[PDB]
Amino acid sequence: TQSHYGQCGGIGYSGPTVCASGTTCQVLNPYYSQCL
Repeated sequence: TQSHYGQCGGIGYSGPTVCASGTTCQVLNPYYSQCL
């Protein structure tokens, strides 16, 4: 799982995309998605 302000997605990312409870995944740009 990811933590708050954690990268859940974004090109080049090869990690889990599930944000910690209480948060959600938010695409920042086509190369980064933060969890807020």
